[PDB]
Amino acid sequence: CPLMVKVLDAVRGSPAINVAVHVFRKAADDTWEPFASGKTSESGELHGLTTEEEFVEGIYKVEIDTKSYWKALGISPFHEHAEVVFTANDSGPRRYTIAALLSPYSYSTTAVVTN
Amino acid sequence: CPLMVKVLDAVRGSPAINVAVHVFRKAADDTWEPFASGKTSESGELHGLTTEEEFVEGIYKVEIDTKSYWKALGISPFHEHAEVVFTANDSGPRRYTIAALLSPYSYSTTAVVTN
Amino acid sequence: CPLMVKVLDAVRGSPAINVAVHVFRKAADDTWEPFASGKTSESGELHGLTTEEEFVEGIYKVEIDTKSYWKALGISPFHEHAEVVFTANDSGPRRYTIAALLSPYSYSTTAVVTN
Amino acid sequence: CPLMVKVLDAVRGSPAINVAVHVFRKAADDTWEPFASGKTSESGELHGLTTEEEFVEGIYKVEIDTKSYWKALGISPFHEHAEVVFTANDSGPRRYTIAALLSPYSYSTTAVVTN
Ligand SMILES: *C(=O)c1cc(/C=C/c2cc(C)c(O)c(C)c2)cc(N(C)C)c1
Ligand SMILES: *C(=O)c1cc(/C=C/c2cc(C)c(O)c(C)c2)cc(N(C)C)c1
Repeated sequence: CPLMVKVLDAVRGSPAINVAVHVFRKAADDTWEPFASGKTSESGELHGLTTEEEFVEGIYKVEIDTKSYWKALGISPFHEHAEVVFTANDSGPRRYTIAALLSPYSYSTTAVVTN
Repeated sequence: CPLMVKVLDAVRGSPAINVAVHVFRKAADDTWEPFASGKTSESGELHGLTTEEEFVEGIYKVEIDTKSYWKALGISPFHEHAEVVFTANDSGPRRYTIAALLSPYSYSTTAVVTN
Repeated sequence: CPLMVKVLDAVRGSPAINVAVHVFRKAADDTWEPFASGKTSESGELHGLTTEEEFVEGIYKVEIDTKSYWKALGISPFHEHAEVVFTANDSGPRRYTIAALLSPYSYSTTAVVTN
Repeated sequence: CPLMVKVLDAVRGSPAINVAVHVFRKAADDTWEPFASGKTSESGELHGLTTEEEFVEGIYKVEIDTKSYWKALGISPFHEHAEVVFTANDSGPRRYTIAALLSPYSYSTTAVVTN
């Protein structure tokens, strides 16, 4: 599993469940092409977005739909989404975990990159 | 000043100086139009991006050029940029401060919205 | 002002107003001696804790009374307080800003150390 | 496993490995008593600190020895440690994950609390 997304809720102290995630890959013409999508599980995790074969070198954008999440809990939040934009695999295949910690007017994101 | 950007460096414990910032407004055709830009000061701040008159309700994107900042310090970073996307809503008088705290593989962002 | 504390609220998108802050210095017997205290202002800031003369090298603890802040907003929080413990080192002239970004189950803290 | 600690490195984009963690529990006389200790694994995780039987209601302090960690990588960091202080089990047994994301002059911490 070369690309995993983990989302936590800093208000509830819980995984952020049923958070929609859209992944895009920049195409040769500099447009964002849809790559993969899914939603976080009861553990706040999203696995199975892509495969080692399909996850080639490129610039990827991980869009985490935080506004839809907060709205469903009665919070009118600040951000539309949290966007994580990075070059992947440019020194060969790596495994990437994109983690996000959400609050209504703030978020933090990190990456864990393993060989 | 309706819109200020503040950038801090979590590796040096300092303001993040000379960081390029680009602000975009979402157009009717759902494309991102350039709106304002500049470079953070010696205090990590960027003021004077826009005016009360021009900063109407809409969806805005603040792109912080973190990759060039880390490259200038000789540190390999993860992200291409940090992106903060939000709706500006006129409910009363308000000032938006977008703050970001940068690390090579992580960032934190918050909004300080005041009257 | 050698030592300033700044507190932000990640749920409201605001300064964290009227937060009690206690500063301690580590004594020779390895106990924490009260040093300075106060409450954040309407801008989330606490100035005037100490002087250049009194703020000598040593180990300091900044305790931020987050639990009382969340209780006053009717929100169940995780932590008893947020604690920032650091050594003050005289290398050149410097000002320490301790910043904290609060959520009910999370906090972020950074140091901005300037000349 | 009712108390787990997870530590990430925001500079390297990796688990924070071999981070020492000390847990204390406030005694009736308001002193901190040693409760448990250990170090993070190659995954940045510390399991097996306590048992459901021993982890009774109380105020706990999780001290993460971040200064020792950074010093071993050639970084003179700001903080002495990251301290996470909380009341545990006061509505019955819960499972607690204390997560921390480290930078030289900053850290973020959150808790995931499950029934
Ligand atoms: C898996 O990698 C993982 C990660 C985390 C925590 C991530 C995290 C912590 C903090 C303090 C942040 O600011 C960010 C952005 C991420 C937790 C877990 N759990 C819940 C076991 C797994
Ligand atoms: C003014 O608004 C301001 C803000 C801050 C710090 C911001 C900040 C801290 C932490 C811990 C974060 O995680 C985030 C995202 C933002 C500091 C200052 N200074 C430098 C006076 C001013």
